[PDB]
Amino acid sequence: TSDLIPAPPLSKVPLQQNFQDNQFQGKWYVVGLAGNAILREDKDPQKMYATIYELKEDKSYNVTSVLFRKKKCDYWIRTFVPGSQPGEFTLGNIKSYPGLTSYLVRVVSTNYNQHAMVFFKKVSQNREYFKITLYGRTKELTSELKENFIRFSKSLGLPENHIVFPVPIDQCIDG
Ligand SMILES: O=C(N[C@@H](CO)C(=O)O)c1cccc(O)c1O
Ligand SMILES: O=C(O)c1cccc(O)c1O
Ligand SMILES: O=C(O)c1cccc(O)c1O
Ligand code: NA
Repeated sequence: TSDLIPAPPLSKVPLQQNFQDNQFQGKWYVVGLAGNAILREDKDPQKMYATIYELKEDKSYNVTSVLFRKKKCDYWIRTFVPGSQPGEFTLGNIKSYPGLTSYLVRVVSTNYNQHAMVFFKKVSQNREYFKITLYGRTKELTSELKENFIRFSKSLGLPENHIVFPVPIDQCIDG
């Protein structure tokens, strides 16, 4: 059994105009996490992790997430293949992910040098998951940018306790 808030129609998820894939390269800090499978948990509040976007020759991203767990750095690697329009992506080598039938990425907004919002949607074991990452070039962002991320997360149907801001750490995500 699993109950999920439904994934929003793509109509409610903006696309960043004139997406410069080269300027989106590099390290982003996950300053905000929201989604139908994300839950606030004050026992072990979630530690901040980072995701690095590196373009290849074929303009796909090698996407490496690095995070700190069990006293070690875990490295989660996958490829984002360019999608229907610039700033939109799909997951490469989907068959290597057991249960995974669908994966969409959409860069909602960014200024490239400070902040970014990315929308993800996946269907795994037939369950439709979606999430929104508040990307920060640094570990801290303005309260306006954070409130806008709360604003946008709610516009897609998520309640407050499904919107989390991971606490900054220094292990692994530097550098
Ligand atoms: O909600 C997600 N994942 C949770 C459970 O699958 C998680 O926290 O791992 C989730 C949703 C869209 C895309 C993803 O990469 C993703 O991990
Ligand atoms: O499980 C996670 O926390 C996670 C981290 C980075 C990237 C992902 O897709 C994840 O599901
Ligand atoms: O949990 C996973 O293994 C997973 C698989 C495919 C894509 C993801 O984002 C994942 O977190
Ligand atoms: Na991420």
